[PDB]
Amino acid sequence: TAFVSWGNFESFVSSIINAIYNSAEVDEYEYMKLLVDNYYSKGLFTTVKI
Amino acid sequence: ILINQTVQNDFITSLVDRIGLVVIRQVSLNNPLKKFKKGQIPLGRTIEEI
Amino acid sequence: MRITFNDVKTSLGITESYDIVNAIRNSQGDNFKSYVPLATANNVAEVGAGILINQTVQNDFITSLVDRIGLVVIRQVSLNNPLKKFKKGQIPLGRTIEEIYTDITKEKQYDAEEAEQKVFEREMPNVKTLFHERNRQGFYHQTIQDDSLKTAFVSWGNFESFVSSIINAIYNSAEVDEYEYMKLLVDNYYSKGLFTTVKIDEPTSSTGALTEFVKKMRATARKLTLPQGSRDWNSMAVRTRSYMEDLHLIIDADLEAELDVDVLAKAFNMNRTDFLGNVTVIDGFASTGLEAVLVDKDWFMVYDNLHKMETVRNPRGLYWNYYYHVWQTLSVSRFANAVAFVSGDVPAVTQVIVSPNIAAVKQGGQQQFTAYVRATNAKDHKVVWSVEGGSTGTAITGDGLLSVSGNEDNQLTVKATVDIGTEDKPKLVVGEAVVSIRP
Amino acid sequence: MRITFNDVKTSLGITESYDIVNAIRNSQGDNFKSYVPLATANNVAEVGAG
Amino acid sequence: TQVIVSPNIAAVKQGGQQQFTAYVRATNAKDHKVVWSVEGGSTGTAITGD
Repeated sequence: TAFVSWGNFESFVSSIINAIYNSAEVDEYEYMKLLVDNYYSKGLFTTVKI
Repeated sequence: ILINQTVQNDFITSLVDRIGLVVIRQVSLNNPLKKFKKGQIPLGRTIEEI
Repeated sequence: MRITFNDVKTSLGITESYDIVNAIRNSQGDNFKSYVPLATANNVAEVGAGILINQTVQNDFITSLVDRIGLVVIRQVSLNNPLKKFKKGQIPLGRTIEEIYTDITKEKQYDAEEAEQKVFEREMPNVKTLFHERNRQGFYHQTIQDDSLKTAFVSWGNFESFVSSIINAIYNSAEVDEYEYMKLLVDNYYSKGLFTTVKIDEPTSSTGALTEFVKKMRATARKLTLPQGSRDWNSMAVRTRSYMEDLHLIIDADLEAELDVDVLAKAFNMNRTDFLGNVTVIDGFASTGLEAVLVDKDWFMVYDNLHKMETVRNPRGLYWNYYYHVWQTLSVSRFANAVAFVSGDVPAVTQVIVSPNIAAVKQGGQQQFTAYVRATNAKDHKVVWSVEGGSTGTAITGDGLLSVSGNEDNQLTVKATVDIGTEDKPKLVVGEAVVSIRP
Repeated sequence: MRITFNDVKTSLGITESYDIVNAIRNSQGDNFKSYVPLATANNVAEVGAG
Repeated sequence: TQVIVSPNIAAVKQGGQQQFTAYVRATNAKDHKVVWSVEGGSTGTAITGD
């Protein structure tokens, strides 16, 4: 009842579907960055002073 | 306008102004750190490096 | 786990009238003398109307064996509503329906002198809009255990018959409820006073009450089907015209039986005295005075949005759950003719219609309002005009001219009131309109 | 330019000889018994008039 | 003429509830009102006016 065109309806539901994959990619990137942050926090890097 | 309201036509008060154009915003997000992934592990939980 | 009932008598909810078992034995030359020769009449009268609750009965010969059930019959019915020809198509997308009508204007006298300085004056057309939205959403739920039902049967055919009856009950209920909703539409329309009421209970002069209702319906149909039209048959007080082939008359079974006995029988060439519109017979309306309703084909504005059926299975409880979802919008059009034939004591004035039902004026503008009183009698009733919501300086004259003060910002309501009751017992019929202020 | 209405009663000048909702709710064996099983009867009586 | 209760036979639990419908067979058009009662005898079991 919120739409008038079947094309718009399908586009909206497809966007809803793609939101899941977008969130998954964002979370994976954040996890991979957290890996480096944790490695630095535990002090296992070779530190070079600047 | 965050929340819209019904507006009557200026010439005729009985008629209400309609919605002309509807646009759907689409976005696709990836992660730069995708090339650093290895293969799959169907069975098991532990990886040993020697 | 044992569901059992005790101390249940044959006459559970029976209110006897004259105790025929005593009447037969006390009859001396009465109308019951024919039943005296009967011997087992007492046993027949004890259980001749059936037994609501069963109980095990031992046979007369040996008090150890148990009488058995020797016949099982299952009754099934198919029901469908007759008011399906009044339904429109489907609405796949959207919720609201807009209906726009343009009325006629008023004539002005030719005057070149006044024509000097108002060549570019604006005359707003008299248009009206009506909105209809979806209002019915529902579903029917039924569960089938189809494992505990096997202990109540001894054959593999009665089980399937019972299952089929259970399945068909959902569709029967759906049809019945659709019919009830479509009848409730008419009942609510009559309750709100939006019909045009015609009294058919009065005699012609002294004894011409045999065909008075026939004459009234024929005359009403003829005057609704007029080339020039009229504004006395719709709740919007708008000049409109109907057509004979588009007029549908829903009558009562009592009215049909009265007609085809007191008119169509003792009359030659009954094509000149039969009903005019397309006749549909129902059981009877819920209103006290309603007897028949004559409407236009476009009066009904009912649409359907959803009709679906979905099933689920619970394996832990071992049953099937059935859902039947029905979504519909049920509305009527106020721009179509609508006459209700009544026979009771209706009020003198039905309702008052204000022709401009919506207005938008500025702080220095003026508005003109017109009132139509749907009086059921020949008497004339005066109309009192009032305005509410104004701060100060906003007044409306007795003619219906509303003026707005130059310094205010509020939503005004204009009310036209007709008093039909006597002194110390007022009965007010009010028609109101909404006015907005544009700064 | 922009004219709006804040809130308008659903009746708006409708005078009822009797209240159908109340008649349906408070009834025993009358002609309104058939309307009791209906679920959206109140909504239909409120909106279906137009 | 008579009064008919739609569920003639019922089985309920100690914490359950039951709904009953009454149909009155009236030979005239006059309306009638019906009173509900229970003669189970247990304290705490009660039937409302509906």
